[PDB]
Amino acid sequence: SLNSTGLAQAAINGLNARFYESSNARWSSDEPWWISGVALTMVIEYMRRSGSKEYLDQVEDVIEVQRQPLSWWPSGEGEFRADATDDTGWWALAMVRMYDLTGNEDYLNISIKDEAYMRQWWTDTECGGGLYVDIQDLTYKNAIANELYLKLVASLANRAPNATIYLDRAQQAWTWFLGSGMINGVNLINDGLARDSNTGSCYNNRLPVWTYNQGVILGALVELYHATKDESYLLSAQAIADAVLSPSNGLTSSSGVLTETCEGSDSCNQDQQVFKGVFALNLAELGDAVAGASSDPDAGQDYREYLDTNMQSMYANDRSEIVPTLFDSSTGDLYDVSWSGPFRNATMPKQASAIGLYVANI
Ligand SMILES: N[C@@H]1[C@@H](O)[C@H](O)[C@@H](CO)O[C@@H]1O
Repeated sequence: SLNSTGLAQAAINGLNARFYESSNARWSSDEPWWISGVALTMVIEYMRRSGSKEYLDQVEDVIEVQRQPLSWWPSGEGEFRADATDDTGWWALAMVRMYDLTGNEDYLNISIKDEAYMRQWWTDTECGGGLYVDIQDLTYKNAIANELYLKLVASLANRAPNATIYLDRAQQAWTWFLGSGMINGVNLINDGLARDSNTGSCYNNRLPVWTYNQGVILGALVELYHATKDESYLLSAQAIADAVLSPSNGLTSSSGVLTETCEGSDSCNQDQQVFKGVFALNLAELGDAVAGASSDPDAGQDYREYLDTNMQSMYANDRSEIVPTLFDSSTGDLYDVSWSGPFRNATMPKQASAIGLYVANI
């Protein structure tokens, strides 16, 4: 059969062999900085799920260098506080993951500083809540920045000392998200909100449905369930996941393979190339929560079967290996954007999205 642990390591080795820069403690400086944060999350989650620790030294190096004041946003004063609330959000959740792996309180402190940073741009005056993504411009309250924040306050509600304040924030934040209108008629989440030019009211902008906007929200609801023991959060998360798995919604193909909307026109940019892996990692978190919340042995079987179906299609149609030489003994696997389509090239976001699918099957 297929061993996801050995393939996750092979995919991580291909990511490092092709894109890691030892002189910068970062993957691919030519790619968005926040995707290096997603990459660290995939590697941390691999170690936590496989019990390994082979990349712990490398990961600790990345944190030490990237936690310094960013050259393009010095006013953030480091600790992953950047010029966009979602850029900060990806690194903050990675620090929550590292705290889960190591138990070192230093990493939890970074998440606490990041929560207080992002909360600065939550306003009740526009759309009745939510935070902005563009710290400099302050014109867009989108879905991904509010999903990252919601999963951050919900995670702190289970780990931080002053857990009650964080639980109140998460409960008020989910209530705003649910009532914002970003969740549409088929329980899928569009990109963000638009504002009426005359009334000041906000509404679903009907922008595309991206896969990672259906995943981060699942992990936030799992943390909310863990902090309240209320299964109502799991049932809402299961409705969002079921809509993704339904082939009638255009995100799951007739073969059962997850497909970004940009794959048909072959126009997935550097951001969209990483989306699918973020969903698969969060879906596996939902499945673990569903299987434990009930005694039925088939609990969460559809989510595990879905991840297994997608792992096999990527393995067979999207794989390519690096050429070993007489000098470089580097080995591993490379992957493209389509988890069923052909392999043409490999980019760091595509590779990080592929790691997440294997780690979701561990
Ligand atoms: N600050 C922006 C982010 O909001 C955005 O997500 C990335 C995308 O590349 O570019 C910049 O870093």
